[PDB]
Amino acid sequence: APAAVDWRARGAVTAVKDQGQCGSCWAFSAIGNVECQWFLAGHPLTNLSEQMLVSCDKTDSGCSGGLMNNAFEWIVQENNGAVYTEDSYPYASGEGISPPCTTSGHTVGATITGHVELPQDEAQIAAWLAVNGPVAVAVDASSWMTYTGGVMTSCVSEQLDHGVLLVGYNDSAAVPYWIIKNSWTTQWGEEGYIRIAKGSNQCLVKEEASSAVVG
Ligand SMILES: *[C@H](CS(=O)(=O)Cc1ccccc1)[C@H](CCc1ccccc1)NC(=O)[C@H](Cc1ccccc1)NC(=O)OCc1ccccc1
Repeated sequence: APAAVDWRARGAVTAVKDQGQCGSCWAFSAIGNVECQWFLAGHPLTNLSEQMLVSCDKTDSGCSGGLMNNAFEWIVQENNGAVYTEDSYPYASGEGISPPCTTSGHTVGATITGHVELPQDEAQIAAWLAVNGPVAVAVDASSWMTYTGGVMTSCVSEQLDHGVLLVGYNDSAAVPYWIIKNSWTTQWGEEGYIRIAKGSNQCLVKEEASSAVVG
């Protein structure tokens, strides 16, 4: 595979968002992945709605948690494959409470046909990402609260509890690393991003990788 890939360089990644006091990381991970896949399918980069999932995805638990795979399936099976634009369904869960789901007054910004679950292997995940784009992954974010920058070479890897987005990697660096987009504002980490060492399953990054498919 290529030595280094950074999808931000191809204009495929939207700006870092803010989940606030809501445990909606799974929604940001899922939507972030859809935003990138949609752009890669030949459409203009569009900000999509995490609120749609937090409020309407009943197979998940809003601010109490959820699974990116459940989110992908809900979109296809329950929402006719539709994903609203963020402007038409703004995020309003920053306080920790998800307002009721509204089935109208929104605009469809993207559509997906399904999703694939990637192998629990970093080399294989990197190969897929290099050609197909950003991947939604689950990680153990225990060590992430004190992250200020640089490549994290040691990460607590015990229990998956956070959903994020893999936007790239660099195998030619001193210590190969993954480039990850987080949803805790640009004030956290490296302008909202975090780089973790690649190759030793840091933060359990290879355990639950997946991506939406936009036919
Ligand atoms: C987002 C995490 S966060 O808020 O950014 C950081 C954090 C970690 C742990 C505890 C608090 C904050 C989600 C937080 C959920 C939550 C909220 C309040 C208390 C406890 C937990 N994390 C999730 O949503 C995780 C992400 C994940 C995705 C895939 C695989 C493993 C983890 N998912 C989760 O908890 O799902 C539970 C569930 C809910 C509904 C249906 C099935 C499973």
